[PDB]
Amino acid sequence: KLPPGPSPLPVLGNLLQMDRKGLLRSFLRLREKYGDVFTVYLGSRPVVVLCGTDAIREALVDQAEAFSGRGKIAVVDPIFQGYGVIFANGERWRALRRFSLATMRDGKRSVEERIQEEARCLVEELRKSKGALLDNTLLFHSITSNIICSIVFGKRFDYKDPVFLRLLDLFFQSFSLISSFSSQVFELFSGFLKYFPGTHRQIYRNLQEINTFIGQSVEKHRATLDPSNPRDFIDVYLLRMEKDKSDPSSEFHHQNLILTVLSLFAAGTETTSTTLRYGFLLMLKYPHVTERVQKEIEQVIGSHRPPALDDRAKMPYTDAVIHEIQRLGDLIPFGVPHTVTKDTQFRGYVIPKNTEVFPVLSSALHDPRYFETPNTFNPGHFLDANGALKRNEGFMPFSLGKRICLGEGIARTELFLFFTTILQNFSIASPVPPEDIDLTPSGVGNVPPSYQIRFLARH
Ligand code: HEM
Ligand SMILES: OC[C@H]1O[C@H](O[C@H]2[C@H](O)[C@@H](O)[C@H](OCCCCCC3CCCCC3)O[C@@H]2CO)[C@H](O)[C@@H](O)[C@@H]1O
Ligand SMILES: COC(=O)[C@H](c1ccccc1Cl)N1CCc2sccc2C1
Repeated sequence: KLPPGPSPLPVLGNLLQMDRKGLLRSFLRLREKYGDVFTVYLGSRPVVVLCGTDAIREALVDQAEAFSGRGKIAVVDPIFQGYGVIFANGERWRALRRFSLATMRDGKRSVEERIQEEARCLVEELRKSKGALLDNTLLFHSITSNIICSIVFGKRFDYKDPVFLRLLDLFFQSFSLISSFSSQVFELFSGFLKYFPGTHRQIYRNLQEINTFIGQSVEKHRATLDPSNPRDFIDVYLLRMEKDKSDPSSEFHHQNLILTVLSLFAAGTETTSTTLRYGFLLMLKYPHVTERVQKEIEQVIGSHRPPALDDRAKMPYTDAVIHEIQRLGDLIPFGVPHTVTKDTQFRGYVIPKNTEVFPVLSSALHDPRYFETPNTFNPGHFLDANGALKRNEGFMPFSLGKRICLGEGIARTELFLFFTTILQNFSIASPVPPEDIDLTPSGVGNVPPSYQIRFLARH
Protein backbone atom coordinates (compact mmCIF):
# COMPACT_ATOMS: atom_id res chain seq x y z
CA LYS A 1 0.00 0.00 0.00
CA LEU A 2 3.13 2.19 0.20
CA PRO A 3 6.05 2.26 -2.30
CA PRO A 4 8.52 -0.63 -1.72
CA GLY A 5 10.33 0.22 1.53
CA PRO A 6 13.23 -1.43 3.41
CA SER A 7 12.41 -3.23 6.68
CA PRO A 8 12.50 -0.55 9.38
CA LEU A 9 13.26 -0.87 13.08
CA PRO A 10 10.68 0.82 15.34
CA VAL A 11 11.64 4.34 16.59
CA LEU A 12 15.04 4.22 14.78
CA GLY A 13 13.53 3.86 11.29
CA ASN A 14 15.69 2.90 8.32
CA LEU A 15 18.90 4.13 9.97
CA LEU A 16 20.97 0.96 9.29
CA GLN A 17 20.30 1.17 5.62
CA MET A 18 21.33 4.77 5.34
CA ASP A 19 24.72 5.84 4.00
CA ARG A 20 26.93 7.93 6.31
CA LYS A 21 27.90 10.24 3.42
CA GLY A 22 24.57 12.14 3.68
CA LEU A 23 20.86 11.80 3.07
CA LEU A 24 21.14 12.40 -0.62
CA ARG A 25 23.75 9.62 -1.03
CA SER A 26 21.43 7.52 1.15
CA PHE A 27 18.50 8.09 -1.22
CA LEU A 28 20.51 7.32 -4.37
CA ARG A 29 21.90 4.08 -2.90
CA LEU A 30 18.35 2.91 -2.15
CA ARG A 31 17.03 3.89 -5.61
CA GLU A 32 19.42 1.29 -7.05
CA LYS A 33 17.64 -1.49 -5.16
CA TYR A 34 14.06 -0.23 -4.75
CA GLY A 35 13.31 1.54 -8.08
CA ASP A 36 12.40 5.10 -9.12
CA VAL A 37 9.86 5.55 -6.30
CA PHE A 38 10.43 4.13 -2.81
CA THR A 39 9.68 4.63 0.90
CA VAL A 40 12.23 5.22 3.66
CA TYR A 41 11.80 5.66 7.42
CA LEU A 42 13.37 8.80 8.84
CA GLY A 43 12.83 7.79 12.46
CA SER A 44 9.16 7.07 13.09
CA ARG A 45 7.74 9.02 10.13
CA PRO A 46 7.91 7.55 6.59
CA VAL A 47 8.59 9.54 3.42
CA VAL A 48 8.04 8.76 -0.28
CA VAL A 49 11.15 9.45 -2.44
CA LEU A 50 10.93 10.34 -6.14
CA CYS A 51 13.89 9.65 -8.44
CA GLY A 52 14.17 10.44 -12.16
CA THR A 53 12.50 13.12 -14.30
CA ASP A 54 9.33 11.13 -15.07
CA ALA A 55 8.44 10.22 -11.47
CA ILE A 56 8.80 13.87 -10.42
CA ARG A 57 6.76 15.08 -13.41
CA GLU A 58 4.08 12.43 -12.76
CA ALA A 59 3.68 13.68 -9.19
CA LEU A 60 4.42 17.41 -9.26
CA VAL A 61 2.89 18.33 -12.65
CA ASP A 62 0.43 15.60 -13.45
CA GLN A 63 -0.83 15.28 -9.91
CA ALA A 64 0.05 18.86 -9.23
CA GLU A 65 -2.25 19.52 -6.27
CA ALA A 66 -1.95 16.09 -4.70
CA PHE A 67 1.75 16.96 -4.28
CA SER A 68 1.31 20.69 -3.50
CA GLY A 69 1.77 20.35 0.29
CA ARG A 70 4.79 21.61 2.23
CA GLY A 71 6.82 19.60 4.75
CA LYS A 72 8.72 20.86 7.80
CA ILE A 73 12.49 21.17 8.11
CA ALA A 74 13.01 20.28 11.80
CA VAL A 75 15.97 22.64 12.18
CA VAL A 76 13.95 25.76 11.24
CA ASP A 77 10.38 24.66 12.06
CA PRO A 78 10.66 26.08 15.60
CA ILE A 79 11.24 29.44 13.88
CA PHE A 80 8.57 29.07 11.21
CA GLN A 81 5.78 27.00 12.80
CA GLY A 82 4.12 26.79 9.36
CA TYR A 83 3.72 30.54 8.88
CA GLY A 84 5.30 32.44 5.96
CA VAL A 85 5.38 31.78 2.19
CA ILE A 86 7.72 28.77 2.04
CA PHE A 87 6.36 26.63 4.89
CA ALA A 88 2.65 27.43 4.85
CA ASN A 89 -0.02 24.94 3.70
CA GLY A 90 -3.65 25.09 2.54
CA GLU A 91 -5.31 28.52 2.39
CA ARG A 92 -2.42 30.15 4.29
CA TRP A 93 0.04 29.23 1.52
CA ARG A 94 -2.33 30.03 -1.36
CA ALA A 95 -3.28 33.52 -0.13
CA LEU A 96 0.36 34.41 0.63
CA ARG A 97 1.82 33.14 -2.66
CA ARG A 98 -0.97 34.94 -4.55
CA PHE A 99 0.09 38.07 -2.65
CA SER A 100 3.87 37.52 -2.96
CA LEU A 101 3.88 36.70 -6.70
CA ALA A 102 1.84 39.81 -7.56
CA THR A 103 3.75 42.22 -5.31
CA MET A 104 7.29 41.46 -6.52
CA ARG A 105 5.73 42.18 -9.90
CA ASP A 106 6.16 45.93 -9.59
CA GLY A 107 12.34 52.50 -5.64
CA LYS A 108 9.62 52.54 -8.44
CA ARG A 109 12.42 51.26 -10.74
CA SER A 110 11.60 47.74 -12.07
CA VAL A 111 13.33 44.59 -10.77
CA GLU A 112 15.58 44.58 -13.87
CA GLU A 113 16.88 48.11 -13.20
CA ARG A 114 17.59 47.42 -9.53
CA ILE A 115 19.64 44.38 -10.60
CA GLN A 116 21.42 46.41 -13.32
CA GLU A 117 22.12 49.07 -10.70
CA GLU A 118 23.36 46.55 -8.13
CA ALA A 119 25.65 45.12 -10.83
CA ARG A 120 27.19 48.57 -11.45
CA CYS A 121 27.98 48.78 -7.73
CA LEU A 122 29.68 45.37 -7.87
CA VAL A 123 31.70 46.47 -10.92
CA GLU A 124 32.75 49.65 -9.11
CA GLU A 125 33.61 47.59 -6.02
CA LEU A 126 35.69 45.01 -7.91
CA ARG A 127 37.84 47.72 -9.53
CA LYS A 128 38.94 48.85 -6.05
CA SER A 129 40.59 45.49 -5.30
CA LYS A 130 42.70 46.58 -8.31
CA GLY A 131 43.51 42.95 -9.20
CA ALA A 132 44.08 41.50 -5.72
CA LEU A 133 43.33 37.91 -4.65
CA LEU A 134 39.83 37.76 -3.27
CA ASP A 135 37.27 35.25 -2.02
CA ASN A 136 34.01 36.21 -3.72
CA THR A 137 31.80 34.72 -1.02
CA LEU A 138 31.19 38.01 0.80
CA LEU A 139 30.58 40.02 -2.40
CA PHE A 140 28.12 37.48 -3.87
CA HIS A 141 26.01 37.08 -0.73
CA SER A 142 26.00 40.89 -0.57
CA ILE A 143 24.64 41.56 -4.08
CA THR A 144 21.85 38.96 -3.94
CA SER A 145 20.79 40.23 -0.51
CA ASN A 146 20.61 43.81 -1.76
CA ILE A 147 17.98 42.72 -4.33
CA ILE A 148 15.75 41.19 -1.65
CA CYS A 149 16.50 44.22 0.55
CA SER A 150 15.48 46.51 -2.31
CA ILE A 151 12.23 44.58 -2.73
CA VAL A 152 11.25 44.38 0.95
CA PHE A 153 13.04 47.26 2.75
CA GLY A 154 13.11 49.72 -0.17
CA LYS A 155 16.88 50.25 0.05
CA ARG A 156 20.32 48.70 -0.38
CA PHE A 157 23.44 48.63 1.83
CA ASP A 158 27.08 49.37 1.00
CA TYR A 159 29.47 46.40 1.04
CA LYS A 160 31.83 47.99 3.59
CA ASP A 161 28.92 48.74 6.00
CA PRO A 162 29.70 47.10 9.38
CA VAL A 163 26.14 46.45 10.64
CA PHE A 164 24.86 45.01 7.35
CA LEU A 165 27.81 42.60 7.24
CA ARG A 166 27.16 41.28 10.77
CA LEU A 167 23.50 40.38 10.28
CA LEU A 168 24.60 38.99 6.92
CA ASP A 169 27.41 37.00 8.61
CA LEU A 170 25.07 35.33 11.09
CA PHE A 171 22.41 34.83 8.41
CA PHE A 172 24.68 32.75 6.18
CA GLN A 173 26.25 31.01 9.18
CA SER A 174 22.73 29.70 9.78
CA PHE A 175 22.47 28.18 6.32
CA SER A 176 25.87 26.50 6.61
CA LEU A 177 24.55 25.01 9.82
CA ILE A 178 21.23 24.02 8.20
CA SER A 179 23.19 22.20 5.47
CA SER A 180 25.44 20.57 8.09
CA PHE A 181 25.55 16.79 8.67
CA SER A 182 24.42 17.73 12.19
CA SER A 183 21.19 19.26 10.85
CA GLN A 184 20.52 16.08 8.87
CA VAL A 185 20.97 13.89 11.97
CA PHE A 186 18.64 16.34 13.73
CA GLU A 187 16.00 15.83 11.02
CA LEU A 188 15.74 12.12 11.90
CA PHE A 189 15.66 12.42 15.71
CA SER A 190 14.61 16.04 16.48
CA GLY A 191 12.04 14.82 19.05
CA PHE A 192 14.85 13.55 21.27
CA LEU A 193 17.59 16.07 20.36
CA LYS A 194 15.67 19.31 21.05
CA TYR A 195 16.45 19.00 24.79
CA PHE A 196 20.19 18.71 24.13
CA PRO A 197 22.62 21.44 23.07
CA GLY A 198 23.37 21.25 19.34
CA THR A 199 23.47 23.28 16.14
CA HIS A 200 19.68 23.74 16.28
CA ARG A 201 20.03 26.22 19.17
CA GLN A 202 22.56 28.29 17.23
CA ILE A 203 20.25 28.27 14.20
CA TYR A 204 17.38 29.33 16.48
CA ARG A 205 19.23 32.32 17.98
CA ASN A 206 20.77 33.46 14.70
CA LEU A 207 17.36 33.61 13.01
CA GLN A 208 15.40 35.08 15.96
CA GLU A 209 17.99 37.88 15.94
CA ILE A 210 17.40 38.48 12.19
CA ASN A 211 13.65 38.55 12.87
CA THR A 212 14.26 41.24 15.50
CA PHE A 213 15.81 43.53 12.90
CA ILE A 214 13.00 42.68 10.50
CA GLY A 215 10.41 43.61 13.16
CA GLN A 216 12.16 46.92 13.84
CA SER A 217 12.10 47.71 10.12
CA VAL A 218 8.36 46.94 10.07
CA GLU A 219 7.69 49.45 12.88
CA LYS A 220 9.90 52.13 11.29
CA HIS A 221 8.04 51.51 8.01
CA ARG A 222 4.64 51.67 9.75
CA ALA A 223 5.55 55.02 11.36
CA THR A 224 6.65 56.54 8.06
CA LEU A 225 4.00 54.87 5.87
CA ASP A 226 2.35 56.80 3.06
CA PRO A 227 -0.71 54.74 1.92
CA SER A 228 -1.12 56.75 -1.31
CA ASN A 229 2.49 56.04 -2.29
CA PRO A 230 3.89 52.58 -1.23
CA ARG A 231 7.65 51.92 -1.42
CA ASP A 232 8.27 48.17 -0.96
CA PHE A 233 6.90 44.73 -0.05
CA ILE A 234 6.34 45.68 3.62
CA ASP A 235 4.61 49.02 2.88
CA VAL A 236 2.21 47.01 0.70
CA TYR A 237 1.66 44.21 3.24
CA LEU A 238 0.90 46.84 5.89
CA LEU A 239 -1.90 48.33 3.77
CA ARG A 240 -3.41 44.88 3.21
CA MET A 241 -3.41 44.45 7.02
CA GLU A 242 -5.41 47.65 7.53
CA LYS A 243 -7.71 46.48 4.72
CA ASP A 244 -8.35 43.22 6.60
CA LYS A 245 -8.78 44.87 10.04
CA SER A 246 -12.39 43.58 10.21
CA ASP A 247 -11.48 39.92 9.60
CA PRO A 248 -9.83 37.61 12.19
CA SER A 249 -10.00 34.67 9.74
CA SER A 250 -7.60 36.60 7.46
CA GLU A 251 -3.99 35.46 7.04
CA PHE A 252 -2.47 38.94 6.75
CA HIS A 253 -1.29 39.54 10.32
CA HIS A 254 2.03 40.42 12.00
CA GLN A 255 3.44 36.89 12.40
CA ASN A 256 3.01 36.12 8.69
CA LEU A 257 4.66 39.41 7.71
CA ILE A 258 7.81 38.60 9.71
CA LEU A 259 8.32 35.01 8.59
CA THR A 260 7.47 35.96 5.01
CA VAL A 261 10.20 38.61 4.91
CA LEU A 262 12.48 36.00 6.51
CA SER A 263 11.34 33.51 3.87
CA LEU A 264 12.19 35.87 0.98
CA PHE A 265 15.76 36.23 2.25
CA ALA A 266 15.99 32.52 3.04
CA ALA A 267 15.19 31.58 -0.57
CA GLY A 268 16.17 34.71 -2.48
CA THR A 269 19.83 34.99 -1.43
CA GLU A 270 21.62 31.78 -0.53
CA THR A 271 21.04 29.64 -3.65
CA THR A 272 21.37 32.59 -6.05
CA SER A 273 24.71 33.41 -4.39
CA THR A 274 26.18 29.95 -4.49
CA THR A 275 25.27 29.62 -8.17
CA LEU A 276 27.36 32.67 -9.11
CA ARG A 277 30.13 31.34 -6.88
CA TYR A 278 29.97 27.89 -8.46
CA GLY A 279 29.68 29.49 -11.90
CA PHE A 280 32.91 31.42 -11.56
CA LEU A 281 34.55 28.38 -9.99
CA LEU A 282 33.62 26.52 -13.18
CA MET A 283 34.65 29.43 -15.36
CA LEU A 284 38.12 29.36 -13.79
CA LYS A 285 38.44 25.67 -14.70
CA TYR A 286 37.40 26.16 -18.34
CA PRO A 287 38.99 29.28 -19.90
CA HIS A 288 37.86 28.18 -23.38
CA VAL A 289 34.21 28.52 -22.30
CA THR A 290 34.63 31.98 -20.70
CA GLU A 291 36.53 33.30 -23.75
CA ARG A 292 33.49 32.36 -25.84
CA VAL A 293 31.08 34.09 -23.42
CA GLN A 294 33.27 37.21 -23.51
CA LYS A 295 33.30 36.97 -27.33
CA GLU A 296 29.50 36.63 -27.36
CA ILE A 297 29.36 39.70 -25.11
CA GLU A 298 31.66 41.66 -27.41
CA GLN A 299 29.46 40.95 -30.45
CA VAL A 300 26.00 41.54 -28.97
CA ILE A 301 26.44 44.02 -26.09
CA GLY A 302 29.89 45.47 -26.85
CA SER A 303 32.45 46.97 -24.46
CA HIS A 304 30.43 50.08 -23.73
CA ARG A 305 26.79 49.91 -22.61
CA PRO A 306 25.76 47.66 -19.78
CA PRO A 307 23.88 44.41 -20.29
CA ALA A 308 20.08 44.35 -20.27
CA LEU A 309 17.79 41.32 -19.93
CA ASP A 310 16.73 41.88 -23.56
CA ASP A 311 20.25 40.80 -24.59
CA ARG A 312 19.77 37.21 -23.40
CA ALA A 313 17.52 36.04 -26.25
CA LYS A 314 20.33 37.14 -28.60
CA MET A 315 23.04 35.35 -26.57
CA PRO A 316 22.23 31.62 -26.77
CA TYR A 317 25.70 30.42 -25.74
CA THR A 318 25.97 32.35 -22.45
CA ASP A 319 22.40 31.36 -21.63
CA ALA A 320 23.34 27.72 -22.24
CA VAL A 321 26.41 28.10 -20.00
CA ILE A 322 24.21 29.50 -17.21
CA HIS A 323 21.76 26.63 -17.78
CA GLU A 324 24.63 24.14 -17.48
CA ILE A 325 26.08 26.01 -14.45
CA GLN A 326 22.70 25.54 -12.75
CA ARG A 327 22.48 21.93 -13.88
CA LEU A 328 25.86 20.89 -12.38
CA GLY A 329 25.41 23.32 -9.48
CA ASP A 330 22.65 21.02 -8.21
CA LEU A 331 22.32 23.35 -5.22
CA ILE A 332 19.12 21.77 -3.88
CA PRO A 333 19.86 18.07 -4.60
CA PHE A 334 16.81 16.49 -2.95
CA GLY A 335 14.68 19.64 -2.81
CA VAL A 336 12.56 21.40 -0.22
CA PRO A 337 10.24 18.65 1.06
CA HIS A 338 6.64 18.20 -0.06
CA THR A 339 3.61 16.50 1.44
CA VAL A 340 0.36 15.14 -0.08
CA THR A 341 -2.94 17.04 0.21
CA LYS A 342 -5.19 14.03 0.20
CA ASP A 343 -4.79 10.31 0.38
CA THR A 344 -3.13 10.17 -3.00
CA GLN A 345 -3.18 7.51 -5.71
CA PHE A 346 0.25 7.16 -7.26
CA ARG A 347 1.66 4.43 -9.55
CA GLY A 348 -0.72 2.01 -7.80
CA TYR A 349 0.36 2.95 -4.27
CA VAL A 350 -1.53 4.78 -1.53
CA ILE A 351 0.30 7.76 -0.05
CA PRO A 352 -1.86 8.65 2.89
CA LYS A 353 -2.67 12.29 3.08
CA ASN A 354 0.04 14.18 4.99
CA THR A 355 2.92 11.85 3.98
CA GLU A 356 6.18 13.62 3.10
CA VAL A 357 7.56 13.40 -0.43
CA PHE A 358 11.16 14.14 -1.39
CA PRO A 359 11.41 15.14 -5.06
CA VAL A 360 15.06 14.43 -5.63
CA LEU A 361 16.05 17.23 -7.92
CA SER A 362 19.54 15.73 -8.33
CA SER A 363 18.49 12.55 -10.21
CA ALA A 364 16.67 14.66 -12.80
CA LEU A 365 19.65 16.92 -13.46
CA HIS A 366 21.94 13.91 -13.97
CA ASP A 367 19.36 11.91 -16.00
CA PRO A 368 21.32 10.24 -18.86
CA ARG A 369 18.18 10.28 -21.01
CA TYR A 370 18.23 14.07 -21.10
CA PHE A 371 21.93 14.88 -20.74
CA GLU A 372 24.63 13.20 -22.83
CA THR A 373 27.43 13.72 -20.27
CA PRO A 374 25.69 14.01 -16.85
CA ASN A 375 28.93 14.44 -14.85
CA THR A 376 30.77 16.89 -17.10
CA PHE A 377 30.38 20.61 -17.71
CA ASN A 378 28.72 20.52 -21.12
CA PRO A 379 26.96 23.68 -22.38
CA GLY A 380 26.13 21.58 -25.37
CA HIS A 381 23.44 19.88 -23.31
CA PHE A 382 21.43 23.05 -23.95
CA LEU A 383 22.49 23.89 -27.59
CA ASP A 384 20.94 22.55 -30.82
CA ALA A 385 22.78 21.99 -34.13
CA ASN A 386 22.17 25.64 -35.12
CA GLY A 387 23.81 26.88 -31.90
CA ALA A 388 20.50 28.05 -30.43
CA LEU A 389 19.06 27.46 -26.96
CA LYS A 390 17.11 24.26 -26.44
CA ARG A 391 15.10 23.49 -23.31
CA ASN A 392 15.27 20.10 -21.62
CA GLU A 393 12.65 18.21 -19.60
CA GLY A 394 15.33 17.15 -17.08
CA PHE A 395 16.20 20.77 -16.38
CA MET A 396 14.14 21.32 -13.21
CA PRO A 397 16.50 23.15 -10.82
CA PHE A 398 13.61 25.33 -9.58
CA SER A 399 11.46 22.21 -9.10
CA LEU A 400 8.02 21.80 -10.76
CA GLY A 401 4.30 22.33 -10.40
CA LYS A 402 2.28 24.31 -7.90
CA ARG A 403 5.23 24.74 -5.54
CA ILE A 404 7.56 25.94 -8.35
CA CYS A 405 10.19 28.47 -7.24
CA LEU A 406 8.37 31.79 -6.95
CA GLY A 407 11.49 33.77 -7.80
CA GLU A 408 12.54 31.88 -10.95
CA GLY A 409 12.05 35.04 -13.03
CA ILE A 410 14.14 37.10 -10.62
CA ALA A 411 16.80 34.41 -10.11
CA ARG A 412 17.55 33.92 -13.82
CA THR A 413 17.52 37.68 -14.37
CA GLU A 414 20.20 37.96 -11.70
CA LEU A 415 22.40 35.13 -12.98
CA PHE A 416 22.39 36.55 -16.50
CA LEU A 417 22.92 40.21 -15.60
CA PHE A 418 25.56 39.46 -12.96
CA PHE A 419 27.55 37.06 -15.16
CA THR A 420 27.54 39.20 -18.29
CA THR A 421 28.26 42.42 -16.36
CA ILE A 422 31.22 41.04 -14.40
CA LEU A 423 32.67 39.22 -17.42
CA GLN A 424 32.23 42.23 -19.70
CA ASN A 425 34.44 44.19 -17.30
CA PHE A 426 36.88 41.66 -15.85
CA SER A 427 38.90 38.71 -17.10
CA ILE A 428 39.50 36.07 -14.44
CA ALA A 429 42.53 34.23 -13.06
CA SER A 430 43.57 32.35 -9.88
CA PRO A 431 46.60 30.72 -8.12
CA VAL A 432 45.29 27.21 -8.97
CA PRO A 433 45.80 25.92 -12.56
CA PRO A 434 42.62 24.86 -14.44
CA GLU A 435 43.66 21.18 -14.54
CA ASP A 436 44.09 21.18 -10.75
CA ILE A 437 40.62 22.50 -9.79
CA ASP A 438 38.27 20.11 -7.95
CA LEU A 439 34.53 20.89 -7.78
CA THR A 440 33.06 18.16 -5.52
CA PRO A 441 31.71 19.56 -2.19
CA SER A 442 26.86 19.34 3.09
CA GLY A 443 23.19 18.25 2.90
CA VAL A 444 19.84 19.94 2.17
CA GLY A 445 21.83 22.52 0.22
CA ASN A 446 25.05 21.92 -1.68
CA VAL A 447 28.04 24.15 -0.93
CA PRO A 448 31.10 23.89 -3.24
CA PRO A 449 34.67 24.46 -1.94
CA SER A 450 35.75 28.01 -1.11
CA TYR A 451 38.27 29.37 -3.61
CA GLN A 452 40.34 32.46 -4.39
CA ILE A 453 39.98 34.54 -7.56
CA ARG A 454 41.41 37.62 -9.30
CA PHE A 455 39.05 39.97 -11.14
CA LEU A 456 41.45 41.53 -13.64
CA ALA A 457 40.12 44.72 -15.24
CA ARG A 458 39.82 45.07 -19.03
CA HIS A 459 40.46 48.30 -20.99
C1 HEM B 1 18.83 30.57 -8.94
C2 HEM B 1 18.59 30.58 -7.63
C3 HEM B 1 17.38 29.81 -7.07
C4 HEM B 1 17.19 28.49 -7.11
C5 HEM B 1 18.16 27.44 -7.72
C6 HEM B 1 15.91 28.21 -6.48
C7 HEM B 1 15.34 26.97 -6.31
C8 HEM B 1 14.20 26.71 -5.59
C9 HEM B 1 13.67 25.39 -5.31
C10 HEM B 1 14.28 24.06 -5.77
C11 HEM B 1 12.55 25.55 -4.60
C12 HEM B 1 11.66 24.40 -4.07
C13 HEM B 1 10.32 24.36 -4.79
C14 HEM B 1 9.57 23.19 -4.22
O1 HEM B 1 9.94 22.02 -4.52
O2 HEM B 1 8.62 23.42 -3.44
C15 HEM B 1 12.34 26.96 -4.38
C16 HEM B 1 11.30 27.51 -3.68
C17 HEM B 1 11.05 28.85 -3.47
N1 HEM B 1 11.76 29.91 -4.02
FE1 HEM B 1 13.62 29.68 -5.00
N2 HEM B 1 15.36 29.41 -6.06
C18 HEM B 1 16.23 30.41 -6.41
C19 HEM B 1 16.03 31.75 -6.17
C20 HEM B 1 14.90 32.32 -5.62
C21 HEM B 1 14.64 33.75 -5.54
C22 HEM B 1 15.58 34.85 -6.08
C23 HEM B 1 13.45 33.90 -4.93
C24 HEM B 1 12.68 35.20 -4.60
C25 HEM B 1 13.30 36.37 -4.43
C26 HEM B 1 12.93 32.58 -4.62
C27 HEM B 1 11.73 32.34 -3.99
C28 HEM B 1 11.24 31.12 -3.62
C29 HEM B 1 10.10 30.90 -2.73
C30 HEM B 1 9.20 31.94 -2.03
C31 HEM B 1 9.98 29.37 -2.64
C32 HEM B 1 8.93 28.58 -1.83
C33 HEM B 1 7.78 28.27 -2.78
C34 HEM B 1 6.54 27.82 -2.05
O3 HEM B 1 6.63 26.89 -1.21
O4 HEM B 1 5.45 28.39 -2.33
N3 HEM B 1 13.85 31.65 -5.05
N4 HEM B 1 13.36 27.64 -5.01
O1 LIG C 1 22.83 54.88 14.31
C1 LIG C 1 21.72 55.15 13.63
C2 LIG C 1 21.94 55.22 12.31
O2 LIG C 1 21.87 54.02 11.48
C3 LIG C 1 20.57 53.69 10.90
O3 LIG C 1 20.83 52.76 9.78
C4 LIG C 1 20.28 51.41 10.20
C5 LIG C 1 19.31 50.86 9.21
O4 LIG C 1 18.37 51.74 8.73
C6 LIG C 1 18.62 49.54 9.76
O5 LIG C 1 18.15 49.20 8.43
C7 LIG C 1 19.80 48.61 10.21
O6 LIG C 1 19.36 47.39 9.92
C8 LIG C 1 20.14 46.93 8.86
C9 LIG C 1 20.82 45.78 8.30
C10 LIG C 1 20.52 45.01 7.00
C11 LIG C 1 20.21 43.52 7.24
C12 LIG C 1 19.35 42.97 6.08
C13 LIG C 1 19.59 41.47 5.74
C14 LIG C 1 21.08 41.15 5.47
C15 LIG C 1 21.28 39.69 4.98
C16 LIG C 1 20.07 38.80 5.29
C17 LIG C 1 19.50 39.07 6.68
C18 LIG C 1 19.00 40.53 6.83
O7 LIG C 1 20.54 49.24 11.30
C19 LIG C 1 21.23 50.49 10.97
C20 LIG C 1 21.40 51.26 12.29
O8 LIG C 1 22.78 51.23 12.67
C21 LIG C 1 19.83 54.95 10.40
O9 LIG C 1 18.78 55.01 9.33
C22 LIG C 1 20.80 56.14 10.22
O10 LIG C 1 20.06 57.29 9.77
C23 LIG C 1 21.57 56.48 11.51
O11 LIG C 1 22.24 57.75 11.75
C1 LIG D 1 12.59 27.08 -0.27
O1 LIG D 1 13.58 26.87 0.76
C2 LIG D 1 14.67 27.63 0.87
O2 LIG D 1 14.75 28.67 0.25
C3 LIG D 1 15.81 27.20 1.76
C4 LIG D 1 16.25 25.76 1.69
C5 LIG D 1 15.62 24.74 2.40
C6 LIG D 1 16.04 23.42 2.31
C7 LIG D 1 17.12 23.08 1.49
C8 LIG D 1 17.75 24.08 0.78
C9 LIG D 1 17.32 25.40 0.87
CL1 LIG D 1 18.16 26.62 -0.05
N1 LIG D 1 15.81 27.85 3.11
C10 LIG D 1 15.38 27.00 4.25
C11 LIG D 1 15.39 27.72 5.60
C12 LIG D 1 16.43 28.72 5.68
S1 LIG D 1 16.80 29.71 7.06
C13 LIG D 1 18.11 30.76 6.36
C14 LIG D 1 18.15 30.19 4.98
C15 LIG D 1 17.19 29.12 4.74
C16 LIG D 1 17.15 28.43 3.40
